[PDB]
Amino acid sequence: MPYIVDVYAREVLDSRGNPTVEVEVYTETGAFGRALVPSGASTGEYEAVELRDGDKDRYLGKGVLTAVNNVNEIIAPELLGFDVTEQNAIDQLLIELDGTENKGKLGANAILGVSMACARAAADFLQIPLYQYLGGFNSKTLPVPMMNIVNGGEHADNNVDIQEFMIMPVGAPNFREALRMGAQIFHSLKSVLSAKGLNTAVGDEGGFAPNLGSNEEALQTIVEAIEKAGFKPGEEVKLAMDAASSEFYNKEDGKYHLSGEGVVKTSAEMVDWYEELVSKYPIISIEDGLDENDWEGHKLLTERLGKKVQLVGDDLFVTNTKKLSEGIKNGVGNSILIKVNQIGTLTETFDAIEMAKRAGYTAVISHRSGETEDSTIADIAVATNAGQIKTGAPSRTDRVAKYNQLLRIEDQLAETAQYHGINSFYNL
Amino acid sequence: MPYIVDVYAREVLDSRGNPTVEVEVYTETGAFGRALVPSGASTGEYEAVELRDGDKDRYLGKGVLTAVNNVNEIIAPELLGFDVTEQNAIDQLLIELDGTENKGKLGANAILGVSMACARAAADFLQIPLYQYLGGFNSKTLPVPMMNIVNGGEHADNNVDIQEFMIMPVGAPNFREALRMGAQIFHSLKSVLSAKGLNTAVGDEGGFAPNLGSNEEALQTIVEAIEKAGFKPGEEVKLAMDAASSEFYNKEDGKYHLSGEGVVKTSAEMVDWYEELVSKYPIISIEDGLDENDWEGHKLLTERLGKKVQLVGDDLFVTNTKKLSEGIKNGVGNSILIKVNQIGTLTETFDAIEMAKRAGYTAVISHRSGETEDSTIADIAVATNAGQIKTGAPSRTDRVAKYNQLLRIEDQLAETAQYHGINSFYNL
Amino acid sequence: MPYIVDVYAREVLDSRGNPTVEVEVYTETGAFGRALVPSGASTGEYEAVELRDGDKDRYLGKGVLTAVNNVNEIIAPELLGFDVTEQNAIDQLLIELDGTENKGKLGANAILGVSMACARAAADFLQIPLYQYLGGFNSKTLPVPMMNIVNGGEHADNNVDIQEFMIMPVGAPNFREALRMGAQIFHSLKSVLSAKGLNTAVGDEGGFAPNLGSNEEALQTIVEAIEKAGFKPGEEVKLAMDAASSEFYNKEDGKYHLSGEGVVKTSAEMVDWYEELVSKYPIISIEDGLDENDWEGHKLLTERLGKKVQLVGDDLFVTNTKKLSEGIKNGVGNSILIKVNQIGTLTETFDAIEMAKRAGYTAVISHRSGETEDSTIADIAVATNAGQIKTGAPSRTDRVAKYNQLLRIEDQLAETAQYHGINSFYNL
Amino acid sequence: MPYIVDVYAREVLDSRGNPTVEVEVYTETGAFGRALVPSGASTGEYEAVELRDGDKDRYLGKGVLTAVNNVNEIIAPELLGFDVTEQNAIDQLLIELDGTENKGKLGANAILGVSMACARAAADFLQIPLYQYLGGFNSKTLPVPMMNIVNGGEHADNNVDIQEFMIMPVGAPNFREALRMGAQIFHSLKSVLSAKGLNTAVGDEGGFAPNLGSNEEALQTIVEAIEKAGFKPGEEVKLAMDAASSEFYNKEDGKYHLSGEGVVKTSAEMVDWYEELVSKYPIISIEDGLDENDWEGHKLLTERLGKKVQLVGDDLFVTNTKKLSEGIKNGVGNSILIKVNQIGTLTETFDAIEMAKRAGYTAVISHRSGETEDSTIADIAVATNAGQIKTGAPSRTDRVAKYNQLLRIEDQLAETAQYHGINSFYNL
Repeated sequence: MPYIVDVYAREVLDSRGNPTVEVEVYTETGAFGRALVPSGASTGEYEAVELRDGDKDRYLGKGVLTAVNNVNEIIAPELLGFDVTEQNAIDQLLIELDGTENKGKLGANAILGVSMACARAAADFLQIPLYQYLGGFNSKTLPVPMMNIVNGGEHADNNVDIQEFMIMPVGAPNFREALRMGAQIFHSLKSVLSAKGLNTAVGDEGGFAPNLGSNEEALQTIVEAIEKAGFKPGEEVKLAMDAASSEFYNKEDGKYHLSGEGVVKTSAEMVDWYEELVSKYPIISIEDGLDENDWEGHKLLTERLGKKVQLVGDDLFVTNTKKLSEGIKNGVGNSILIKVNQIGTLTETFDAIEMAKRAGYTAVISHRSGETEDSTIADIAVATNAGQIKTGAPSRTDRVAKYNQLLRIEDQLAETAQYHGINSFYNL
Repeated sequence: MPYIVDVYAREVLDSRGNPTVEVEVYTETGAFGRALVPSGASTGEYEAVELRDGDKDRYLGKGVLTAVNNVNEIIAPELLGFDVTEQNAIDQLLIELDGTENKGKLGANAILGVSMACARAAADFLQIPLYQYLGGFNSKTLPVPMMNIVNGGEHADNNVDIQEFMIMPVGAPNFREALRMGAQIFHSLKSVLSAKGLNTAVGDEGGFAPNLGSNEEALQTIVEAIEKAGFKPGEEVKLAMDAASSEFYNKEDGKYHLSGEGVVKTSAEMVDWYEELVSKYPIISIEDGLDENDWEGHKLLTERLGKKVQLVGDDLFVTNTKKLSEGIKNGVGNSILIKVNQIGTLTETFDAIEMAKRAGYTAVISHRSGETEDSTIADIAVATNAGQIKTGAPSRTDRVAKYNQLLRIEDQLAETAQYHGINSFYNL
Repeated sequence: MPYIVDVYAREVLDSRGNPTVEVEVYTETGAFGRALVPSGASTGEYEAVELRDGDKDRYLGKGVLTAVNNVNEIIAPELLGFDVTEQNAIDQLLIELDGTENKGKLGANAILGVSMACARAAADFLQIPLYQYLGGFNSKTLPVPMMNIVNGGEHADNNVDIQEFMIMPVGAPNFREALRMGAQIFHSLKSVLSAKGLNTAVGDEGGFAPNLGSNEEALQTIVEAIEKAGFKPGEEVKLAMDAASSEFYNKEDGKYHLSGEGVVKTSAEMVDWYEELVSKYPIISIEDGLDENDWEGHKLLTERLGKKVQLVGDDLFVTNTKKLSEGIKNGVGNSILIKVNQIGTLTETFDAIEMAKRAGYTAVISHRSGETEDSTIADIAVATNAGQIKTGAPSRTDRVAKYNQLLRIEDQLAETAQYHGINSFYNL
Repeated sequence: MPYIVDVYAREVLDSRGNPTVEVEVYTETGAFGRALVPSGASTGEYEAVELRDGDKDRYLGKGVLTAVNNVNEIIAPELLGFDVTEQNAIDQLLIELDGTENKGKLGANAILGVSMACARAAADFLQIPLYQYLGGFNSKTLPVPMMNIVNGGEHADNNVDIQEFMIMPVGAPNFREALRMGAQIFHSLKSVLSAKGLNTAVGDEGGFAPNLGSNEEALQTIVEAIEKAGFKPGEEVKLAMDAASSEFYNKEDGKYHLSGEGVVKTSAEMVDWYEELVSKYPIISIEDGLDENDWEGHKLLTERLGKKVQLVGDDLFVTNTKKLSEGIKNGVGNSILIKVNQIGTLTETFDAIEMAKRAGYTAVISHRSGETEDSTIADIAVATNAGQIKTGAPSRTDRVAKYNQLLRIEDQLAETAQYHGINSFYNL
């Protein structure tokens, strides 16, 4: 009944028209889970690697037939007859089967697919909500969403260096209202851009990449969008940024080259820069403010800004517990971006989140550029009472599907639902 | 056990960040269906009316709280105890409850949500695939995808008059390859646009709206994109257009005013235009080539081109059987765009498709601008062996969720799955 | 089936021959949970109040007939029909029914009994282990046991001021060996005491209260016992103390009066004392080292020792989140003793543990003086991966019933079971 | 469904911090029984022997790994597929498997573990109370408890020769009230001892071992405790003693050396002594009043005291039917102490009890020094309508767990429950 009778993969498509892995797990009694894997990286020295076929004459090298094959022909035979609820034991088996640090034999994408599909089949088998299967009875807290809204750096063709600007509706009483606020501000910003005669088409995360003149103009416009939606910047809505500073960091001279602003800064000057930005604009969180190897720099930024501003490691930590414990230990950051497919199992994902919490770090549950109709991360956010989530603009179903799943979960929790707004930032 | 114990609506969000209706249905035994409604029009003198709240201070007047209440407080009580497999009866009861021609009392969004939730719950109760529940044992033919790739007219800010340009992979052996072909052509097109220094952010349907100089610069660029993707334009890939000619049609003088083409043409000239467009480019299909009321021109259009070119009525028929029949009787068009939420029930949807078939017309199952993670239309297309579907670029999950469902359907069908390619056009 | 058909209380007896509450819960389908409540305090201005009958002629005023009636005649009728897996909702309903801050109307004993019986019935309904029902899939870490071994202060009639001395087997590879180490050290200690011609009858918690001459004669004797048991003091076994310093704290003069030590010290000197005690003996943890209101001294204590020594608040926080948070904000302590019956519901218990974790504080799951055959706290400790537990000497089934449950839990966990030893102290 | 699919043992801990056997039995349909074995003897010429590992470097030689191994690797394979309800057939198989008189190959502790776990699984499988599975429909009589209260001889360090003094609340209307009486007298005695400045810590059975001056002082103090609890010595509460006279018997000179009283007595003088004690104090029962081999002596004691006082053989009979039939036949004693683990199967235990009854002897169901959270003996007492039970002071859960189980059983029997007080002594 809980025993697995079938594990099955197929190739499907992600939100950007690229192949990805989908996995189905069935028990003897017909309990069913289906999971789809978001896009990752096939290389990267500290993260689980996704396996791609590399056949240039098929999906531009991005096929995942090998990965699908791995699930059907290597992983499946080992799982037949396993108790679908032994999540930890399943994850250890997957890790062992592969036998490498970065899951590069079977593929991070094969492994996560199975890891998630079993969890979903288990929750279906026990007939309980996924967030509750994952988290136990006390999973009840809806996250504050970091909603992508304006794009820069490598994600645009404009004069903005910051890669992303986001809004966080911290002043909402519940998640349902949080979402309406995000959505209204999004439609407000669209009208503001359209008035300036700027492009309002969208990128991967459902946000805009208009041709703004500078970082601060981007910030000013967003604040304007908020006011015109009828909300208060600061009190009701904070900003969040992903600087992706590795992208303008020069490894050669150890400095930051802001083409947008037309200046070159040291790590120390970057910290002065952020401090100024934060005093002018209601920014509550800054992601990858300094290069991924600028350990000395991150230490200074955290010392300077760590108690009034969330400091999120993305490329810094790469969802890697060795990196995380190094930051914790060296007073680096106070928050980690959690990408399930960058670590490769639900078990390892939950251990990572636990380590973050215990150090007083927030764990922000994250989308990837290539997403799918899967909403598992919404359930993960609630299972761990994480408090924050980053899954994009309130546009494109690859993003909005998560938001919808959070509405479902909040509705289902009814009067037990919580939403902590500004107080979700326990790191502050 | 097949009897309905609960019908439940909630407000969720579509792929454009606008609210829409989600409906859930349960039987006594726990059979379950969930449906989401795509974005229809609140007016339009001939199409079923979507009910919007119109509250200026909530979602910019686009809330669906009234429709959601209608489901929960009016429809639900009338459905408890109903055998969930009585789709026809259920649809009749919904229509009768509303009491109006255009479904404006309860809302077409409320009604369709219930109509689809019931069918999805029924397939679940019987434990058969939805396409099979909908169409019986012989549901087996995958649709040729009409994939949006470039936008103009009201859908863009360029010098292009045609509203949308689509590719149709008529030369693929199965849907899976059809889909790969579309994806590879889409990435090729993007590479090309990027080369010309044009914008590659996407619109509502997942396609590009670059600043192209002309209707034919658009067509030429798509041909080039196809060619560079490694496929034969004409033989393996055809083009389809949605002229949306209503937009540039001048009421006062009954002539057509193309800002982009920089001329003005009579109806007879439009046909001359299409004719020449068809002679220069591998265009297999044209949608709304003339005004949604210029019936006489449509009749000339069909006379001139109906034998070798598919002529689709979207705004012309409005998924309305009474309008379709007048089309059929007057020799107008050879194809109809089928929008479930434009009519309001699965029953009426299926009756329009049947009508179309008996007249030698193709029925193209269509998305809306605002979509969801819902993938019912993919099942509807296979259920009816329609042979064609229009659900977007292969980018954005609101579109790709439908393609993925078709992959699952094809995969389940196995050796019995069909794909007719160019032979899908039995109207030609 | 998950719906509750019966909630039933009876009066039973605790390990000290005092009445307490037993609650049973059944679902329609026969899912069953039974819980027994440990001994709390009838007053205490900040802790949930246990309801005692106070009848002079029945059990010396310690009957719980009123609480039992409250369960059977007030709570039960409100719970029939409730989905037994709605722990949060159930806990909320209990709290609301009582209507008071300190649970003094229905009784914390009545409320907790129902709260735990429901969770135990729920795990039974779903047929999953209780720790898993409580904590979700990732519940897997066995606690390092803090085992009572020698008593003083109000808990003895000797010249010892410290209320209790405990051993912690930090050097064991798993819980089973941890437990063996504690047992062997306990028999060794007994052999030693017996050699000195001292008494070896046990107290409420299963430990010895021999007539020792001094705080340090106690510590030295434990070290000797460890040494003679074949283990390394410091490396493999640490010591923990419950100072219960409130007891010898002189209100009138705000100084501390140690009858046994034969001196009187200021707060600054207490810290000096602990500091020196820590320098001479392998003490890893101190509980209630200063008065339950001498917040300022606690703050000095934490300043002086918090970095390398665990500082537990028992009477200081009273398992009260509002008190814990003031501790956290004021840099007071790095650990909290968690007593389920001091707060009154599993929901509130779990929220206090979560709060503690996010601040880098350890949460020690604790017994009461009066225990039962009930072993829920062992499941709670694993459910939360707390890393530590305080449930007594390895003698007396009221204590050993919890150790045995941990052995069963470890055994069930198999290869996925963890034990972190000295690394359990993430607060250090 | 009733067939055994799994028999499983593990090492757990008893109430004194010593290893013991725990056994779990599962049927094909999930019926479940868990039994824990109380401490026994690994040697003794007429009793089943418990198997201990004797590894001096592990639990001081008291491990039971061999015994656990015997269950898992030798006993389990033979029981798979057995009808769990064939108690007699299971017990015969266990006895045969071992093949020795005293169960010393497999261990008395392995065998009893299985024997009891099957019975519990069988009662669970049939969904009936254990006492009812064991005893049939007419099991309804709650026993009078012999509650340990004051300790002497080898169980103390005082001037008392008698090993134990107990109270029996014969005047209570039911068991629930019996227990409250015991408990109040226990708390009363504690205050009395505390007033004399005597130690009130507890030993193995939960009773006190204060430094009293003589046997008769012990008796006088207990009578005082009773009066001060507000009950009548004699009418409402009788005393019971376990002399354990083998402990002061000198095999060499055939006499009894009462160091406490500072006198030496012949068997005949011991009988005069008891007679005097009984005429001064409301003693109703005397256990092992003479040495285990003093057959001639026991005959005289029984002749003298057998019709007004219960005379219990413990070491005399050692739960051995050959010893019992020898006593019955030679007019020795009128009562036998029944220890399940000293005989080794439920079948043999019930046959022993039957033989006692048929001879007009009472069978007193007994605890051991090392106990556990197991309460099977409470159910045995009720299954056989034994009328008396000896499981310790109303303190320590190792004892109180039995008392609690008796409350549960009495509550469940409701109006069919009986309690015979003084009339339980059918031997008198």
